Amino acid sequence: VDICTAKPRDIPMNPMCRRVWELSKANSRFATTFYQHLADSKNDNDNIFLSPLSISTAFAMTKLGACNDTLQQLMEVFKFDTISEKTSDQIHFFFAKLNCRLYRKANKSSKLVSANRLFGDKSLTFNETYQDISELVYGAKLQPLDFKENAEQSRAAINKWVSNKTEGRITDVIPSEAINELTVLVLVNTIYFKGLWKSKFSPENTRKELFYKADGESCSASMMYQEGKFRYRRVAEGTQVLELPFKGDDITMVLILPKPEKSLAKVEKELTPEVLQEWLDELEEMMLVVHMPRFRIEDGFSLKEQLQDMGLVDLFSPEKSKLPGIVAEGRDDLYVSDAFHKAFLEVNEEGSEAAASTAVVIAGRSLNPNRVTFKANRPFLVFIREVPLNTIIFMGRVANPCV
Ligand SMILES: *[C@@H]1O[C@H](CO)[C@@H](O[C@@H]2O[C@H](CO)[C@@H](O[C@@H]3O[C@H](CO)[C@@H](O)[C@H](O)[C@@H]3O)[C@H](O)[C@H]2NC(C)=O)[C@H](O)[C@H]1NC(C)=O
Ligand SMILES: *[C@@H]1O[C@H](CO)[C@@H](O[C@@H]2O[C@H](CO)[C@@H](O)[C@H](O)[C@H]2NC(C)=O)[C@H](O)[C@H]1NC(C)=O
Ligand SMILES: *[C@@H]1O[C@H](CO)[C@@H](O[C@@H]2O[C@H](CO)[C@@H](O)[C@H](O)[C@H]2NC(C)=O)[C@H](O)[C@H]1NC(C)=O
Repeated sequence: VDICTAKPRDIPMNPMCRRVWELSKANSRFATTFYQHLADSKNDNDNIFLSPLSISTAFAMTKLGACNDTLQQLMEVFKFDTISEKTSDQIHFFFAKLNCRLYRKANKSSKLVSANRLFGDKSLTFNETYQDISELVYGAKLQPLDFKENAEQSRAAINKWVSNKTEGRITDVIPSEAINELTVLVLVNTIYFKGLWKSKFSPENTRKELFYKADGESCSASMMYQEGKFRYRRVAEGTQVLELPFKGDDITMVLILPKPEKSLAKVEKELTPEVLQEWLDELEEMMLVVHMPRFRIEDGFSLKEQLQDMGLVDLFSPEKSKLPGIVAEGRDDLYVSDAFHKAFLEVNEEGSEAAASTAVVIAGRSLNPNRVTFKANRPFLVFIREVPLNTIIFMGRVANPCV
């Protein structure tokens, strides 16, 4: 039974505890709710970059061994309870279907790698059903590590493993000394994405240009430039929405650039899944001039603080946590010590994480003289989505791309 074959009865009942999917909707509700809270707590001159899909996946995996209020809190916070027909055992089934299509091994131009792992001290034993379904559905190993007597060796091992999965772009998922002898359970998760643009820019048309920060000042950015046929629409209150697809067309990049006058903080607060979905429905292929800067964002997270604040308390509490999928001789306080996530995105003329020099020659072209222009020389929102599945893979904000 592999992940694409798995049927509903292959994801078992629990211990005692085009078409648009229901799971994808739920994940997008988490994504905009989590993003808004994170952005509201951050200064407007800082870049944000995260993978909500990664976070959702990691915590769905973790709720296999959760129960009672711990499971209830999990289900609520990640908006899994919003999926109409109750059954919380059908979410693992939905993720099997989503993970099978997300992480294929087709020649699909883009590469999408999943790193999803729960690390427990060697004294803990993971239930056999928990291990089995985590492996099948999430491709996740419940990994024993010597935390008690080799804390730092484990941390280096954890960081080394995520490093191998991100091709050396993410080297420190766990920040220094965040793991010790008292660490019991650590959840680590990342998603790594490489892809070439469908319509690449040429480095010879890139040139230093001013970027206007939220503080009022300016800096020098490497502004890329090309002209071509892209899905676009100027929407409510002068906001420019632009989709730049990757080779294959299944993974695209959506940019949300507000007019000069309107603030990006105001757009971040208005952000909803249904406002975003109406914007995509208005987009139309159009011949336009594209100006967008080369940017590189590496944002690392320690999730407990914020997730607790949103209502995920029990899971991180020694008294309150209810995790019957994990067991330890003589211990009744098995809790998650922290959840670590780190995401990376480098965007150039070739695409996402491809650094090549593709010159471009366009012979005999003469475009409309009044064609629309898109110049991203002021903060904008970035969405990396999977079109067929209607899934927000990554999401972020480019508030300062300057060197
Ligand atoms: C980085 O992660 C990749 C996973 O894609 C690791 O590659 C895997 O490495 C193992 C060895 O550690 C390979 O297994 C080989 O199996 C044959 C079959 O018996 C055996 O004769 C070899 O001696 C070895 O055990 C495996 O093929 C390889 N690929 C996969 C898909 O698993 C890579 O090793 C990781 N980096 C480090 C430094 O570990
Ligand atoms: C995994 O969880 C199941 C419960 O869902 C545990 O099964 C219990 O096993 C003991 C004897 O093997 C029985 O007394 C209980 O009746 C079982 N419960 C059920 C509901 O079947 C299983 O032991 C757990 N795994 C570990 C490692 O303990
Ligand atoms: C966790 O929730 C389960 C319900 O799924 C509770 O189990 C109930 O326990 C009582 C007595 O122990 C039984 O009469 C019920 O039949 C059980 N289950 C159901 C389906 O109602 C459990 O008490 C809750 N609390 C803890 C700490 O485990």
